[PDB]
Amino acid sequence: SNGRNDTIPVLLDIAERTGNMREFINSPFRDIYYRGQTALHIAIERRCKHYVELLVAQGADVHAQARGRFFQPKDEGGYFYFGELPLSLAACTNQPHIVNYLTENPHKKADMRRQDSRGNTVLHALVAIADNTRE
Amino acid sequence: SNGRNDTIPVLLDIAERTGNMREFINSPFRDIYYRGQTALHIAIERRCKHYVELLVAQGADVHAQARGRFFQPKDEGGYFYFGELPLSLAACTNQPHIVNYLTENPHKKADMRRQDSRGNTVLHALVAIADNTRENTKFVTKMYDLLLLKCARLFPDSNLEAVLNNDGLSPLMMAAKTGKIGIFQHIIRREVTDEDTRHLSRKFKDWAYGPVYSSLYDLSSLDTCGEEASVLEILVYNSKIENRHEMLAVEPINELLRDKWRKFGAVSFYINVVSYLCAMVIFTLTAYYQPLEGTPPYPYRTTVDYLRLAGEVITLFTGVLFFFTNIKDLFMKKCPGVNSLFIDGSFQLLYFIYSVLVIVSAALYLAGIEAYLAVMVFALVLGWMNALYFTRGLKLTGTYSIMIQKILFKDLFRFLLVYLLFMIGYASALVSLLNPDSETFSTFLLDLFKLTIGMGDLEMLSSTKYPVVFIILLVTYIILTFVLLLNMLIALMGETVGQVSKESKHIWKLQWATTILDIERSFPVFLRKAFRSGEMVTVGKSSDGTPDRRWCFRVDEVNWS
Amino acid sequence: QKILFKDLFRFLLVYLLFMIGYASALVSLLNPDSETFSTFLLDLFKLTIGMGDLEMLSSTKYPVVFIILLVTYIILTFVLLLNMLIALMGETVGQVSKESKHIWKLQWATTI
Ligand SMILES: CC(C)(O)c1cnc(N2C[C@@]3(CCC[C@](C)(Cn4cnc5ccc(C#N)cc54)C3)OC2=O)cn1
Repeated sequence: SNGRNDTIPVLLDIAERTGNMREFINSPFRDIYYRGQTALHIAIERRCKHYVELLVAQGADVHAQARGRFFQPKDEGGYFYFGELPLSLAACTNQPHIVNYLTENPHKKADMRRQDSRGNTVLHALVAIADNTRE
Repeated sequence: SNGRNDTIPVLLDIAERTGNMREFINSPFRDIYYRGQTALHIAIERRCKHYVELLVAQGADVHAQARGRFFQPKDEGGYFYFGELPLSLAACTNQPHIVNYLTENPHKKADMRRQDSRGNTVLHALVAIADNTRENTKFVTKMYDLLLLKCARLFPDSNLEAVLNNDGLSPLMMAAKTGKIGIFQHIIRREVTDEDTRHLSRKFKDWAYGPVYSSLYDLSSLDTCGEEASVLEILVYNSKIENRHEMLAVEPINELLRDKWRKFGAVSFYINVVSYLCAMVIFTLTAYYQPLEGTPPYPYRTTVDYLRLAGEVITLFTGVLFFFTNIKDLFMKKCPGVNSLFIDGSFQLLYFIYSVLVIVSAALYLAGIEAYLAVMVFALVLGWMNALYFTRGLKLTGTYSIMIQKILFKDLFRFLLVYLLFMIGYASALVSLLNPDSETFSTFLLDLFKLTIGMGDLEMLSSTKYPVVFIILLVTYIILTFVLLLNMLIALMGETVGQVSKESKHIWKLQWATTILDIERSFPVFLRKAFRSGEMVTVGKSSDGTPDRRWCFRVDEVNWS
Repeated sequence: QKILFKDLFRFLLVYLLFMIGYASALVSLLNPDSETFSTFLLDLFKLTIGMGDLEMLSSTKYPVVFIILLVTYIILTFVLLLNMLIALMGETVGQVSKESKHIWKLQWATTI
């Protein structure tokens, strides 16, 4: 709602207070359609730098691979292939600042060299989404 | 004078002082030319907001219908049709402020739902005046949205688009068959961001994930499966020919047609093609297997006679089915004219002639032994000609069919007319000179016809009364026939490709769409519901909290901005 | 290559449709062989080229109808020839002339 949800810090506080924050903050989806997607992917896609910061500072996995049927190339039954990785996701949605934060941060740094299941690195992904349209 | 006439207040004062203001303030014209027009119409047309206020504050009728011969559509002997109503008048002359005043005022409010004599609402009128010119479209679409939102907000229960005229159409349907792109696409693609009146949108945004926005269009009216006079059937059959190719390119109609093609269109068309070719192979086999010796009816005792009878009866069944399916189609659709025969109208003629020939030949086969054999030959010829109909399914073959039809019709008869003019002139020239029969004309025509092809023999030069003149005449014959051949060539090489090549794809698109819709209309009602395109999405809670549940149709896009 | 492939088979298919229709029309009218199809095919083919002899008009059961059918054969075969001319001669040069250089470039590169 208007770029801010007030229940996020409360839910995080509950997460450490119950003692199982790690299982909560990065909980992959189980359906074949959205398999592997974590809250970090949603935070990056919604274009909330502050939310991705507060989410990774609490221990979000920055290498979780969203490999569901939705996150597949258009040719193999999917609507968006962004490289199957949070860094590749922030790269493929034109989010330079979130990428800068993801590459250098005190808590956990996502290196550019990591490959997804297909082997595609960040640059293979950035090629994959490219069109011949100028924009 | 300069927007102010000082005699109006004193005239109104005289009107109430004489005790008969009511009969004066709204006095209709009596002539057939301006019948019904009141002073309120003049005040609105002259664009005097303060005058219309001062005129209605004293009791001007805001529902008086100006129905004279001048206020009629241009096609019915008139110069301006604005909806036959003061509110429709202020709407059709781009006067938003006067409309705002008329809709809400302390004295007397004119509701948007009132229909004129034709049944046209304010929105039917606003469609009627709309043109495809942009300077018209900016205010037509804008003020259509204005009036629709105002009617929704004032009256939440009713839908202003949902009231029909005396023709049964709705503003979208009326814009479909009149050829008003500017308001047609604006009606289809409209979306209302405000939650108060968002329910009357026709394009909703289902979900988004980065640069993949899947908005889904509403086809509650575009595709009714033969229940509510669908817009698509109107747009393909009864719309304006010159603009139809552009109306069929709107965002949710092209994809809808493609979906209906892949869902049940390809398989049904192809099985129809295969069945037609099989039936025609059977027809040819029956035609060849017929024995030429004997007067019908033949004694059917041999198994070969049984297969001959089976072929004959299946041919008659095919012919009667053709008659049944062609008469109904012509009965349902209007008789076409120029620029629409090349689309679809031509084939109802040809198949009609095929069925008629087969039936009359069966009638002669009943009695005439020698007679019936004449038009089996014509029947096979014409049927194998009509086999060209089904090329419209494939784009590459569909265009070439248009080539053949246009060459056979537009220029073939022109060239034949000029050619026959030369034949009659030169035949009367040559034959009248000879010194001796009536039948000599028939021989000479074929002789010259062979000479044009090159198989003519010039041995008749000896019998000519004047040998010198006939040599020159034959030379001019050959030269001018060559000139006419070059004329037909040159027309077909420049003027045809200039127009027909571009128009061929457009005509094939219309042919494909009308065949899709004919295949759909072939199915029964329950079967069509099974092959209903789109989802059954729930868009939102209604004014009472109930779900919408409107049969929408999703198309997804990729946007990087 | 494009003339041999894209349009030649289209013309052959339409022309085959026409030959089968008109041959089944003509031969079924004659009053008597199975081999008569082969003779009629070549004779009509020569007639289209112009070396066909029209001596079978005497043997026709109905002389009047066959004259009309032969006239239609000639006219619509001429129409088909005009149609092929016009198609390959407006629409092909619209596309292929531009496409020819592009295809040659790819051929040259792949041969290198
Ligand atoms: C072999 C068999 C029995 O399946 C068959 C049936 N009909 C014909 N045609 C096709 C046709 C041609 C002219 C347009 C028409 C009137 C449009 N039209 C009207 N209703 C339709 C239903 C489906 C299609 C398709 N595809 C077209 C339709 C149909 O006139 C005939 O005789 C030929 N063979």
